[PDB]
Amino acid sequence: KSFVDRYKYTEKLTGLYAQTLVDYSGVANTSQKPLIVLDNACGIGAVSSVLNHTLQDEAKKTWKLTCGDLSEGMLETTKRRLQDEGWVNAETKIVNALDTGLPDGHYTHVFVAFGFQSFPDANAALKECFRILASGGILASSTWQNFNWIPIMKAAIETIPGNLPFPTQKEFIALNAGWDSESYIQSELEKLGFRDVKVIPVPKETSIPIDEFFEVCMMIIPYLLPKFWTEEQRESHEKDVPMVLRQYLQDTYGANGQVPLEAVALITTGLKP
Ligand SMILES: C[S@@+](CC[C@H](N)C(=O)[O-])C[C@H]1O[C@@H](n2cnc3c(N)ncnc32)[C@H](O)[C@@H]1O
Ligand code: NA
Repeated sequence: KSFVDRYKYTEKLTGLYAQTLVDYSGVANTSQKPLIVLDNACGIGAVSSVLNHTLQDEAKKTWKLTCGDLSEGMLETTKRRLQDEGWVNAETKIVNALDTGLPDGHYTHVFVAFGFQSFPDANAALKECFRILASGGILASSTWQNFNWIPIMKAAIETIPGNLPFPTQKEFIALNAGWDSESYIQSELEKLGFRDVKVIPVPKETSIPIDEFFEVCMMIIPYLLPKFWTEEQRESHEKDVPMVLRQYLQDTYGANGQVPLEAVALITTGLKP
């Protein structure tokens, strides 16, 4: 369980990628046909809010926005936002991304902003996206790749004698093989028939307090070091890693007790032929 697998550190960040996801989808580009859009797992409607502010009035006269989610509590909040912000031709309703009950070939755009990693069956949800998309429809999703926490841990390991092996941020990711992977997403989309698939990484800056950053690292090294250090290296150093890291973190970030850190989301786009 990494930092991006913890709701504590990602809940506050998902809103930062809503505008990004809308821009990459291309939805704001003028098109001939009317827009029929599904904000799948819309939550508090982060994407829907952006859509309504980004789209000009002419495209909104003829479009239909559906905000789907399985939580009534979040739909209650989203319908009040729909009202306050003056969304046009927008609706809220219960929609199971696993089993949407929505028509075949009906939507020009399906948005899934940080949903696939929450679904108990992401493959079922992806096939539903494909089914309900019309010809020429666009699937646009955002998912978590990682926090760039390896270089900080690495800087601490570097201070121990023995020039000890340790993965780069990339190598640790390949230990991990799902929607946090560009190659995996491209393959899963292309299998179902999506074309022109693009998976782009997008970084945003966040920070984690020293105390919590340390605790998470300590939950991970029991798995990570045995894979990279030999028995002899572990016997000499492994027990010292905790105090080394805590010392590094205090020396480096003790002034304000916060670890600056980059969060990377993957923006995915694909076209139903
Ligand atoms: C991390 S939030 C993302 C919310 C919003 N899309 C955003 O950009 O922040 C995940 C959302 O997916 C919803 N969800 C989880 N399982 C679902 C399912 N099977 N069908 C529809 N929504 C689901 C949850 O209710 C939650 O609001
Ligand atoms: Na992470």
